[PDB]
Order: sequence, then structure tokens, then C-alpha cells
Amino acid sequence: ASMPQAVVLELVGEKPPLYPARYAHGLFFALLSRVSPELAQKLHEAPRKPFTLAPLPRTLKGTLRLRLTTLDDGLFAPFLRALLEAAPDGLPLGDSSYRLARVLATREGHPLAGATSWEELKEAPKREKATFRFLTPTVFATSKPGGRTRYTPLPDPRLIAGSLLDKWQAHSPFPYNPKEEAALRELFELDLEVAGFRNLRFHRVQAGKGFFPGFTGEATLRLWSQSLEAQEALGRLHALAFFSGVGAKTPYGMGLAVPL
Amino acid sequence: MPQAVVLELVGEKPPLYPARYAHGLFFALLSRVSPELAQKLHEAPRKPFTLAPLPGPEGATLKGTLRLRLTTLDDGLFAPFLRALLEAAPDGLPLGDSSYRLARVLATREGHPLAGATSWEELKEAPKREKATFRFLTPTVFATSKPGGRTRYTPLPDPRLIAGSLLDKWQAHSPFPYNPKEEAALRELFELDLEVAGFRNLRFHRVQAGKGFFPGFTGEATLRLWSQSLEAQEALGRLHALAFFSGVGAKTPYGMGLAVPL
RNA sequence: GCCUCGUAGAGG
RNA sequence: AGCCUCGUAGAGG
Repeated sequence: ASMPQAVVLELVGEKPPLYPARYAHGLFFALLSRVSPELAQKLHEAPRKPFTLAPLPRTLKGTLRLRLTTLDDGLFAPFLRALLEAAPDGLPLGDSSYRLARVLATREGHPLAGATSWEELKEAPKREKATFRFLTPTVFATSKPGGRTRYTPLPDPRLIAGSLLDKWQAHSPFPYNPKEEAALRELFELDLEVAGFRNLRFHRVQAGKGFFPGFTGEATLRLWSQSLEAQEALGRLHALAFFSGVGAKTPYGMGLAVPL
Repeated sequence: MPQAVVLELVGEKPPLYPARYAHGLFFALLSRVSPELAQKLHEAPRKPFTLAPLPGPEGATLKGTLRLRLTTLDDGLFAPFLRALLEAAPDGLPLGDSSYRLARVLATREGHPLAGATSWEELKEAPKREKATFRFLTPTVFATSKPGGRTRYTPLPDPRLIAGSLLDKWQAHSPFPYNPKEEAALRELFELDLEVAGFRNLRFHRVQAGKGFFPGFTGEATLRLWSQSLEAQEALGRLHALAFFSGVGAKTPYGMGLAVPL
């Protein structure tokens, strides 16, 4: 209903989108604004957006699979409307139209789709360790004093957690109070460590108009704090990843993380 | 001269804790010949050497054969060792339950690629770099302990920590240490201008070293300086070069941190 | 993830 | 398009 969700769309068309990540971004806003141009404009401007847009990796040429997550309540409905209204004439990526061959909103329909209530997410079993699968290049913006554009394309436990928290606070109905948030970032930069990782890989990808370095693979974060407040906070964020994504550029295909 | 010698030891059975036993032999031998050295070294918190049992395109090892890579960081350390080693050899070189047999002393880059000798001045005069690639041949880890007696390891190629370590070493052993200001200038630049440019064949490991088990990574990692400061570009050159002799990170005396500049 | 140095990186 | 906006560490197009 007004729950976070993930859906996957097969866009079967004649040729591969020249810039799937980018064109998918356009398709989204074009769609979303057919219905409500205020939502489009206001959303567009937001520094923190409650949605992700990711061409899934690894299909046939001419076909594209888009994962769309949403955190807001008012985002899904207009999209659904535009989609239903849009679908019959095909959805346009760039200068071609693709046929909505499939819509996979069911967990059983695709392992990367489904929904959950904020209450479920929030009542996630507490964790002392959390593994993530980063399916598409994941990068953090680690900028510095001066005009210093800098990137961290590796699974820094602090930054991972940092994003999932920043994201939670921004888009969650049950946000922590400043004290708790402070006592979380603290317990993170104190008791978080890299328990391990599999199939790490470094990439340079066009995330929209530009190219960014990112990593993929799996990483396990461990938390030495027995402090129960921090433990179940990890549980919440670990679940949230499935919908919020991780780090920077989630609207452009990057940061597709998945809780293991 | 910081030298790097590979030692082939032949024995009955592959050693139980090679890195720990090797560590013991180094001092035992160093102590019999130069028993004041052994004491001083063991005291220092940054020892001017590395000891690492080697681990690809050299095919199958024979059961019982072992390779020790010894790198010395000051001109004093290597000379006696050989001498000590040499004398103890005919007897049988013992690490653990069993004695092994010195079969080769490979101290020339032509005998083993990880072997060789370079001059402090040569390192110093290493061409400046905008990018530095390293190949970590053995699990490499950093100690990033936090307040309150918390022990934390970062088994990742943190460009800060990779460079930071190499410097910290350069400062400890080199006859040409940066001054307290030249130094802190680099450290600020290193946090500010150092990025990860790429990496290859990264892999997590959990290994035995010292009195403990530690995590650590292996593979390649290209660093990149986004600054234009020649102070730093050259520093990168010096540090990139010393990696061959100094290692990178914690537990280099116990087999971790075998870094190699490509 | 034991001991030691003290804050963050290290030594056995 | 290591470019633009935000200005301190992380983000948005």
C-alpha cells in the first residue's frame, strides 16, 4: 500500500538502450510527471530521494530488466498509474519504445522484488554480523576540504552503515532521536569491522551522464558492541538495504545492495 | 643496503607454524652471533626487517620444502645473519620439531624475483609517481584500534593506510627522514588527495601470525594522487619503491604484508 | 581477537 | 562529465 517495495520490469524492445541507467531515469520522471508534475519537480530537487533505479546485471540483447524500489507512499501510486496508462504504447528508453513484457512485484516472481511494512523492517531480529551482496557497482562519496572530489569504491563498514542510517533517517517513519543517531554513528566508527568478503570486483560505470568507480561482491560487517541498541539497529539497516540501496548514485543503477 | 634474500629450506615435513618458527630462528641466529642486536631489535616497536614464508607459476612445492623471504631495512642486519645462518647450516636449520636444510641462498634478483638489493639513496631518488600499483602476495592488514582498549583491523587496501604505513616505515629506518613539517604535510595530502584507482584479484584471508589469528587481503591495488604537489608525487615514488623491502602494515615480521611494487 | 604501547597505528 | 549544483562529508542531476 504505502509500504516500501521492489518491482522488476522486463522492457522487451528492438535494440539495447544506449544508456539504460540514464534513460531509465528519464522514463521514470517522464512517467511520474504525466500524473503529478509537482511530485516530479519536488522529488527531483530532493538531496535524498526515496527510490532507486537499477538496470539488473548479467538476459537477451534488446531486452532490459529495471528494478524500481520506493520508500515513499505517494511515489508508487502515480508511477503505477502512469505505467498502466503508459504501457499500451510501450515505454520509451531514449528514442525507442520497449514493451512491458513483465512486471515482477512478487518475491517469488523475482528474488529482488517484494514489499514489507516499516514495522516489519523495524522489528528485524538484532544482528551482531551482517552480510551484503552488492550486485551493481557501489561507491561512497568521501569528499574533502577544498574542491576535493573523492570516491571510496570499497566496502568501508562505517560508510556502508553510514548510508543505510542516513537513508533510514531520511525516509523512515520511526527515525531515531539526535542522541540515538549520535550514539549510533559513534558505536559504528567504534565497534564496526570487516569480517570478510567474497568476489570483490572493481568497476568504472556510466551512472547516468558521468562515470564513477564502484565495487561489487559480498562483504560481512561485524559489530563488537554487545550494546543491544546498536545490535538491532544493524538488523534494521541490513533489511532496509534491500529497498534503500547503499551509498551514492542509486537512482542511476549503482549501489544495488541485497541483505544476506 | 636494504636487501631481500629468499632462502630455500629442505626438510622431512612442512613446518607447523612457519612464520612463527621462522621468526624464532631469525633471532636465535641473530642472537648467537650478535646477542646485543637481538635484544635491541626485540625491544624496538618498528623492526627493520621482514620475514615471510613465500606461497603460483612456480608449480607444485615438494612436501617438506619451504621458502623464507628475508628483507633487511638497515645496513647492519643482513651481514651477520648470513654469517650466522651459514655456520648453523651444516648442523641443520631448525624451525619447530624438525631441522631443515639450507639448499639455496637467493640474494640476487635473477635467482628470485622477490630477491634483490637496493641503496637507500636509490629509493630516495625514485621517480615521482601519480599512480602506484602494489601486489600484495601475503595477507595484508592494518591496525585501526579505537579508544577504550578496542582492537580493530581493516583488511582492506585503504589508500591512506597503505601510504601512511609506508611513510611511517620510511621515517623509522631511512637516513633521509622527512622533517616534522615535510612529514605532516604529506599525511594531510595523503588523506586529502589519495584515491583507490582500481584493484584486482582481491581476496579475504584469515592467517596465523605472532600469537594470534589475523584477517587480511591479497591482490593488486592501484593508488592515485589527485594532487599536483611534487612533494607528494616524489613521496609516492619513494614509498612505492620501499614497499619491496619494508612490507605494508601489521605483522610484517610474522609473514603478513608482503607488498610488491608493479 | 591472548599480552603489551596508548588513540591509532604498532610490536611478541 | 573527475563536469555542474550542495560545502565538509556525504550526497543530488
